[PDB]
Amino acid sequence: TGESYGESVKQAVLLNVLGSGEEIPDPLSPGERGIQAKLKELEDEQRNELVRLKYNDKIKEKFGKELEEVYNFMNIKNEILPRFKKAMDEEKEICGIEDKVIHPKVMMKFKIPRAQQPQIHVYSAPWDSDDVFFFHCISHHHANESFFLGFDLSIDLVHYEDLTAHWHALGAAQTAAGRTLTEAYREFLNLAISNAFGTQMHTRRLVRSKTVHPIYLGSLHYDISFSDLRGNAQRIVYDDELQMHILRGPIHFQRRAILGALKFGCKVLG
Amino acid sequence: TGESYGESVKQAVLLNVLGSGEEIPDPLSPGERGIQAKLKELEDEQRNELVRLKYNDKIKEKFGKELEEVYNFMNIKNEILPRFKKAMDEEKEICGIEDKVIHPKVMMKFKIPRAQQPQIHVYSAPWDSDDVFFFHCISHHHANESFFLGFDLSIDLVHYEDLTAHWHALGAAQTAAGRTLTEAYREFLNLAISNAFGTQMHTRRLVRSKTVHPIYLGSLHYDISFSDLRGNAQRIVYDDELQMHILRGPIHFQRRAILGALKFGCKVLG
Amino acid sequence: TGESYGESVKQAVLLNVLGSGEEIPDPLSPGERGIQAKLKELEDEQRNELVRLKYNDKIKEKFGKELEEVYNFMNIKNEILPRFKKAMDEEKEICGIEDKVIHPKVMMKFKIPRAQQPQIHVYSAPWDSDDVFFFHCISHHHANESFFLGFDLSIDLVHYEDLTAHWHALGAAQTAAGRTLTEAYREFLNLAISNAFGTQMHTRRLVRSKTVHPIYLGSLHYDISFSDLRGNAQRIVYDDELQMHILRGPIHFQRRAILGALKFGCKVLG
Repeated sequence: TGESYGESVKQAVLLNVLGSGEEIPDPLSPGERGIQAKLKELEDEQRNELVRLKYNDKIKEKFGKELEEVYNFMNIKNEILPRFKKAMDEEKEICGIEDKVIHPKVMMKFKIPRAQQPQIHVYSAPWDSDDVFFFHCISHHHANESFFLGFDLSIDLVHYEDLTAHWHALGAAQTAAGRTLTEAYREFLNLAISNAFGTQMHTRRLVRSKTVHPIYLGSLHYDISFSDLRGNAQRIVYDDELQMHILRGPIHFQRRAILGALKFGCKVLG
Repeated sequence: TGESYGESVKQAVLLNVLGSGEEIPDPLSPGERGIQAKLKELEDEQRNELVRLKYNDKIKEKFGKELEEVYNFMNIKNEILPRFKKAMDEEKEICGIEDKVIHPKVMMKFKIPRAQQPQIHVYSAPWDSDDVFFFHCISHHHANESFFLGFDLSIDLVHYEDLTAHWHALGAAQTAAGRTLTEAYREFLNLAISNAFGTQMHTRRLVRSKTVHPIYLGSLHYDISFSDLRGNAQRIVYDDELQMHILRGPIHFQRRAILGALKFGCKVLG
Repeated sequence: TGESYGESVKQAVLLNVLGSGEEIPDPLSPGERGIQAKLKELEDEQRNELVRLKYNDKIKEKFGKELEEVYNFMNIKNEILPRFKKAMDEEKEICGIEDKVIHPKVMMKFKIPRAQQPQIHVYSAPWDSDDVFFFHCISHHHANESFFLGFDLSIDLVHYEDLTAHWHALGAAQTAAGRTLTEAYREFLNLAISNAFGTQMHTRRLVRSKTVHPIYLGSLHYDISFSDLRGNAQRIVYDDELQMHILRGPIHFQRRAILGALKFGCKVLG
């Protein structure tokens, strides 16, 4: 095998990125996301309780030692009183766990602040949803920019279209002229139908799905600049090597890796 | 894309019902059921450990307070009595650490206790198993009422049949007459074959599965009166508005939505 | 209810084996492996933390009891001796929280150490990945023994081939004659292409799959003798009812059953 080292290193890195229990959930399935978010919450609060209780167990042992020293010294005073003072100091030190270390709340807004995080909406066609779907990503603090990123993993089709509304004058009236989600979606379906690897039932299902609305499946807001998301999308569309890596394998891994690439970019490989 | 109120809000509510990792496992996959059951076990045991942690924290704080008062007032009868009262209260609080609370678990079993909750058996065809499956639902406290609910998901096919048996006279003998599961399954398969939207290879697998007994994939016991289960089984095959949400989407989403709709009737959406 | 009760018992045993959410992950999707690993880690952590909670709460209870007894007496040796006993028990239990004995070596492996276990690499064909996939099992302490086991569950074929390299003499020179993994893969694909039960588009995908290297999905490992893995693989190939039980059902459950039966020859079936 002539390509079992240079691209195998990147395959190992990609596998490491995909393989986790609280990161990169499946986009088209609320169940996987609900499992992963709860695993995150459980591990987080279990770690919090274990560290808090370890320090409080230290102080409970100190208090027990102080009481035992008092009992063993009564039957002289400073041998127990300084232990009690140290116990008071360490109890005060350990009891402050309300907002001691929550740095990931305010320091994580270095890239984007809260309520400005980009909105990714996940849609899918209603008759071949496992294979064909798309994301509609909306920007904030411009309120007029968005984009559409569509996938058909049955045939390995990737499509990207911006959706920005510009002021236009039709006659002596005005309008917000820019490609709309519905016509971009129908354009994607039309581009998918006239393709040489059509199953002869895949195309019929695409045509049937053309006349009806797509199926909503949720939204995923992440801490990353919208322009960075646009850069990652354009990177996914054109890079042949990224398409070779993230667009091969089991369909579940396909969608997981595609979400990972959209979230991170080219940093997932190497 | 463009739907003002109805379909959008119904799909939203359905997503919130399906956005939890506790309820509505995928019936086809016992691995997901095991994952969800273990997650439930971890949740319950950690809330028990949390209440024990709180009570242990209070008793440790009381002991440390007594020690600190002794240390800072050594160089107390009203304090000795209050310390005993606090210790007795904390011992009473920690006495119920037996976790013997079954009333909240049985609070929904006011009229539907165990061994009376209807059982549901999940079955699947051997060949196109991901798309075609069915439920055999058996009731208790009657031992005569049962039904069959079969979904072929790829073709959008739903079948409901009533397997209630009753006494019958056959010549000078008697029997328990009524529709039975085997012929119900065979008739459902026959109806599935004759749909016009086949695949000329799906039909081959389907008829090949017609000569093999179905595959048992587990049983489920839920806190629902069998009258409600029958009502939901009729509603899922009747209400096309319900089906347009439950029966449309990715397959893994679809089976969970079907189970949820059968469980809560029309409460999954709206 | 079907044909036999022994068959139903075997199926129930298999479903109980796969019922657990902590064992036998899906060999193709690393996300399931990550979720299962985090579940197992959380369960063991909660066991250890529950032990620690019991220890600390009982120690605090004993300390409070001794303090209350001393306070009541002040208003003999029983209070002094029990406090020393509690201190000794607490010290013994806290100092036993290392678990660094050589028993930990057998507490996880218990059969064979590191650099002595076989590793099973998982690959899948690039295009119809969720159906066709193979295991490359390479052992240790021989460095010249290995085997190949491939599955195509769309047309239901399983193939096995050893890749052992024996010393061979050709001319007046020597070579290490065995089987090339690429030859094994390509022969398997040639076997799959010429099956009469063809989809006429699956074959158009297999022929394309021939001329591209497969994707490396990971390398799992279980502490089992390599000869045992060979015997279990040849059991998967050359057994009838094992194939009828493992290779029929939903794809996810099928693959989980395949991995479980590779781990466990017939003990998985019961």
